[PDB]
Amino acid sequence: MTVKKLYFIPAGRCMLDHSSVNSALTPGKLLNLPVWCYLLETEEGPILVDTGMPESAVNNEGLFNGTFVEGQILPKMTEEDRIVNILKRVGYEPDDLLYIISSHLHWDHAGGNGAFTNTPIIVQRTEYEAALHREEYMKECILPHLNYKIIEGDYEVVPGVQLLYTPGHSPGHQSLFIETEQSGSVLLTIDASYTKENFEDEVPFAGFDPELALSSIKRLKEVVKKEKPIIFFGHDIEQEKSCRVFPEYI
Ligand SMILES: [Zn+2]
Ligand SMILES: [Zn+2]
Repeated sequence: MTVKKLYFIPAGRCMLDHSSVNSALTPGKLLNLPVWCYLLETEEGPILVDTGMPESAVNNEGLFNGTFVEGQILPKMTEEDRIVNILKRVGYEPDDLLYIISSHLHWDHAGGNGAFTNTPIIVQRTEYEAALHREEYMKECILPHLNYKIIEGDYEVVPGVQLLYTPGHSPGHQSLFIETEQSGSVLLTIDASYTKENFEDEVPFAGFDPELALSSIKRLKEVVKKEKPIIFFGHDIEQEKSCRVFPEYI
């Protein structure tokens, strides 16, 4: 009826311009932001939420040189941050997992998806379809022959694990509402808000459709008023300071 453990697992980092967390801002200063994956230990088995950055980012800050985001995005990833290595340390191999949940298919959330060729990968149909053609999607993030479990809208993965459709930051972005044994209700916004102020204060941030992102935030706020969860944001360096991370769980 509840998830036994929820682990916050650091998966490397990334430098972005600060206008990414506040659209109104003028570019110049850099921000070293956390990249996260999460692992859920459940009665039915372990579930991994997101898979970190692509192998091409390892020891390669200059990954995006040449492209349309040169200098605006610098991955900070070492060999330890490869998702397979992360799992090996938590104590699993890819084929051990019950499901992978892709919040969305941006490079910092699905770069490791290719490592999982048997596990069903739960992703929104609108995200998948967008990844097939929009330019912000890397080939590592859409590989054609993985075992996708394509869903549309809200969805219960296993008891205590609910996906909430929250498009806007990307066309098919989804957040998680989790009931854990130790903490009760937890809302993982993922990138439906990078920071606490994108959420509470509705400050605009990096995204595909800000009108949609705002209505997804208002939808999450209705949920919060009802369930009163503890809430964790997608890329928030102030909140990161106090987050209990692996090997602690919540
Ligand atoms: Zn994203
Ligand atoms: Zn992200």
